[PDB]
Amino acid sequence: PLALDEAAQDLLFREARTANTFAPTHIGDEHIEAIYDLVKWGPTSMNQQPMRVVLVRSDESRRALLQHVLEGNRDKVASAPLVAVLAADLSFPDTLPRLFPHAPNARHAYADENARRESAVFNTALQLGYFIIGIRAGGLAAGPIAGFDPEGVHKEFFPGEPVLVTSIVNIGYPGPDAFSARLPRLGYREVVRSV
Amino acid sequence: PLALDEAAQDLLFREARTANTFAPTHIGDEHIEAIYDLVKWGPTSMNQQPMRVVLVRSDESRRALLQHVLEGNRDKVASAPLVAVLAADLSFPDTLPRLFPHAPNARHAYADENARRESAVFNTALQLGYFIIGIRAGGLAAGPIAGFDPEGVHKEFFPGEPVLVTSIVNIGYPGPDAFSARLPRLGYREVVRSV
Ligand SMILES: Cc1cc2nc3c(=O)[nH]c(=O)nc-3n(C[C@H](O)[C@H](O)[C@H](O)COP(=O)(O)O)c2cc1C
Ligand SMILES: Cc1cc2nc3c(=O)[nH]c(=O)nc-3n(C[C@H](O)[C@H](O)[C@H](O)COP(=O)(O)O)c2cc1C
Repeated sequence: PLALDEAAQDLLFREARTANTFAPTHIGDEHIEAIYDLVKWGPTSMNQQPMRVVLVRSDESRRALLQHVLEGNRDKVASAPLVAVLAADLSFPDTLPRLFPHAPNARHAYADENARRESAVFNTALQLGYFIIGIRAGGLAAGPIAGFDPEGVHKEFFPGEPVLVTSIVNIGYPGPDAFSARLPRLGYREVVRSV
Repeated sequence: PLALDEAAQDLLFREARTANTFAPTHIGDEHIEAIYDLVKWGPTSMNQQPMRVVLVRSDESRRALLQHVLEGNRDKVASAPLVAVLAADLSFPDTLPRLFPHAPNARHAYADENARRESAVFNTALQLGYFIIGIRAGGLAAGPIAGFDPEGVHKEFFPGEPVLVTSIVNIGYPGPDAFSARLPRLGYREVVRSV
């Protein structure tokens, strides 16, 4: 009962895997633009789209990033031809007059700092979900990484900005032995119930 | 430079919209099963997949849900043939010996309650993004809802369970006048930069 055809199902989900090694082949800016142009449409609360991205391309910036990556993740991050650092824009409310223009008081739903931060991180995580699918849609492999120090990455790449660094995503064509055996997924009956 | 074909791009993102009205047509359990079977493969940190789902299908449960939904969202939530309530399993570390078996001490990364809650919510948000794409992959329309009282919903549908209710998703075939004009999206140059 799926409308999405099987080949698309395989590319995005069924045969898509997290890459642990990458080919060094350069990933072009035009490639990432095409991915963003596709998945920017994925919905966020009040269209608030708080995700901001820094493409850590140069060896210089990659070495600066690696000092904040846990040792067990440095192999992958160092070998990826492209690394995306995602941060949640804590000033997203200021964009709502133009992004959610028919509710002019929308920004004020987030006057509380905790509510603003929690909404920024939640919708940036939502967008990370879209982004992972978008990377796969671009024929590439995604290797998300949470084992890093967000404060150091903030100082390094977003100094003085009102953001919350949330994620690192290795992007590239897979290298040799990039994939380990698929791990378990919970059964439907363990996850879903009806009332 | 997208490997995903154009028809799939349109179904999942480019021509997919958030539905504000729904046809009453019943959505069967097998339909949701096919959707979960597809998007359960979407990756989460340490394979921790904390999303848990209650399908609020019956009128009885829907009325109980609606008391916790903000006035301005009751119209949508009441008319959807199916509503999914998403919660983050705060006890997900207990499942890691099984789900992330090659790292037996993984669960101790979440000894701290805030670290555990933040991880549960972040990865449930990731899974919500996959789930939205999956609902569209199933030929349906998704209508996510954040304007509700999470504690009230927890008491109704997850009483005494160690979860954090995070999101409501209206699911169905779209009704008449389900969609308004697409809103703006930030430019690539506003979201992404390189170093
Ligand atoms: C996490 C999330 C929460 C949302 N909560 C509400 C809500 O409470 N009320 C509402 O009317 N729409 C809600 N929406 C719908 C968004 O406003 C909508 O998806 C966004 O404006 C983009 O619209 P589009 O998908 O048609 O392009 C929510 C969307 C998301 C992603
Ligand atoms: C948010 C997130 C953070 C992750 N962080 C790490 C990490 O720090 N180190 C690592 O080796 N893998 C990391 N991963 C990869 C996950 O372990 C992996 O995606 C999961 O085990 C599923 O693998 P699969 O896509 O091949 O099925 C992360 C994945 C996600 C989604």
